[PDB]
Amino acid sequence: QALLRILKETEFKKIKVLGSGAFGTVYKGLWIPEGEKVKIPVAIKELREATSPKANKEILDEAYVMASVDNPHVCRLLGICLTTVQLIMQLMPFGCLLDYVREHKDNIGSQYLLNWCVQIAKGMNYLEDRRLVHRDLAARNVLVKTPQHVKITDFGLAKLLVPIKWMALESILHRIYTHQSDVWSYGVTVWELMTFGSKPYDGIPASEISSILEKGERLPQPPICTIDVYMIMRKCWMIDADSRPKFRELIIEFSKMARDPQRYLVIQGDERMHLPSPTDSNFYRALMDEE
Amino acid sequence: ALLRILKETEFKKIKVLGSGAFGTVYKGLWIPEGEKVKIPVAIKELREATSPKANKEILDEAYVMASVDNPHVCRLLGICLTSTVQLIMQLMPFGCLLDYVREHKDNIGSQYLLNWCVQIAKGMNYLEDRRLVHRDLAARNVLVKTPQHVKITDFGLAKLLGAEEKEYHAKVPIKWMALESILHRIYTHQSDVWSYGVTVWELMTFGSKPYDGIPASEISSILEKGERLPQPPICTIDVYMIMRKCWMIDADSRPKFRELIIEFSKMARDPQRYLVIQGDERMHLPSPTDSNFYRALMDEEDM
Ligand SMILES: CSc1nc(-c2ccnc(NC(C)=O)c2)c(-c2cccc(NC(=O)c3cccc4c3NC(=O)c3ccccc3N4)c2)[nH]1
Repeated sequence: QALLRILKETEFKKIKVLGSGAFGTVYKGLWIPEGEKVKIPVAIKELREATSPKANKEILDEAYVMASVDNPHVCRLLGICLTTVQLIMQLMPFGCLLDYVREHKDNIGSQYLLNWCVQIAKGMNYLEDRRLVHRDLAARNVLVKTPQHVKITDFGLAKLLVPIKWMALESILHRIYTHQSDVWSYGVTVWELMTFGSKPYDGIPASEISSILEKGERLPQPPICTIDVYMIMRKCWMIDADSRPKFRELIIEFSKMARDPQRYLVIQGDERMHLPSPTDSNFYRALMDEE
Repeated sequence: ALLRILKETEFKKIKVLGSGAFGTVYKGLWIPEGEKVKIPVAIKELREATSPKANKEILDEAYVMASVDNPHVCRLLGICLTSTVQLIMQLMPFGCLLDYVREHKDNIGSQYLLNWCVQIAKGMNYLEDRRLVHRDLAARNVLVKTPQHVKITDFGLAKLLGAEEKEYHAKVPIKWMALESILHRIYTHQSDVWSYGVTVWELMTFGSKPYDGIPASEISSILEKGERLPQPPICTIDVYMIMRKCWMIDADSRPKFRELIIEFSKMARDPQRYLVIQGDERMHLPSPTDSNFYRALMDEEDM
């Protein structure tokens, strides 16, 4: 309850737009704490359709759970303004991972890609441990805090609100959403990362996707992926939800691959491709990522 | 690895924030190599050094400034050794504590004031434990990360830059320095406790100027004659007594920072018994909701 700060329209303002969607619009904004002469940058999501006070009470009820996620790889809702639903969180200068890997296409070392896989599996394992089903995991829903530090956002938004190309078969046919359907989605998100942001099933129309999944077609092996990595993606997309890896197992498998990334990803340029470096990491961290 | 050497090409000064005797502070933007993002930072471009020092001696002293690891001391993050010496640190949008107590004059609750004394003493007690001496502690060299959280800054810069001889009579923080330091240029952890006493007096007077109307060149003499700063109106004698012990001529009789931490922590637990402030019961103490929001937004540091 003290993890979510209820804001009033007069103590913050939107300053510039960053991104949009069906959900709502994303703004860089400024928080002006009462009685102070400072303007603190925030990110703000304004939802598309406002609604009644009864719907606001439902949103606030869910916002109290979102405010309670404490994990380095999941975004925490910080504040809310009920006008008309504005969600406030920490501003990330880097935007979303999908855009990041498109902008940096073919310029990303194997070390980063697998660390992002690890971190996203950690974030999803956390949600599962908290009994939260995301229902829309995708590269567009992972935000970049620093190139070394990514965070899942917008878990539960699909519920309070249709990405068919990311959904488990059982979720298309029967609107069944579990943590194991989130594992199917995780697999599509790793595919996104490994193709530097390609659209999944980019020909196929969404209404025909369930058809080809039953025929046993799956997204193809991305050029840079060794068979080891494509094996893991293919398990994420088995028909029997319970045959799919657990998020805890994905952390372990991807963590082992990230101790030797050039073995599992074959990337032209990789040896001299930028990695972390303790000096830069301390720097990013001290400047803007002390968590 | 604790200190990033920067090239001039990867940052830019954007707006000046304020000027001191040691240099001017700018808000600037870092641009990491290979990225299209601008990361806000603070840049202090240093004034000319009197002691004329080699680029390497600087580096050896910047590495020590980069090693301070404490919630209540600012760490040097990076350095540019070009035509000037430019220090890069994390941007503190609130500015310094001196400006802040001036701006919120008579609008600050005793719980805040005493908590700031705790945190500053915790900051100095860490530097003592590392066997480091600040030399220029003052309200102007305490930064506000959040109203709940202050940090000592500019550590090391007094050693770094030195001072011409004429500056010792008119820079040299004469009115904050122990008598030994003014006379013999001794600097110890106990002369730091003198500056801390003055710093505390700055806070309790909401930023008044110490010994206002006395020329700095005569501070020497009045201290020997036994004049000290007067009791600020909001201080009970408990608080004033501690400040007076900090200014004893005998450096060994002044309190230790570790003792100051306990004493002020105790006063912090019953703050209306030790500071008398009109309307203190209507002063904002920060609710857990508010503190959590500051911390998650701007202050994710350890404690
Ligand atoms: C995908 S695009 C994007 N980018 C950003 C962003 C953020 C920071 N910096 C940047 N920087 C740059 C340069 O772009 C961008 C944001 C954003 C901005 C503000 C807030 C939020 N999220 C939340 O509040 C939130 C947090 C947790 C879970 C959910 C959340 N939301 C919901 O609606 C929701 C509603 C009901 C039930 C569940 C929900 N789920 C997301 N969105």
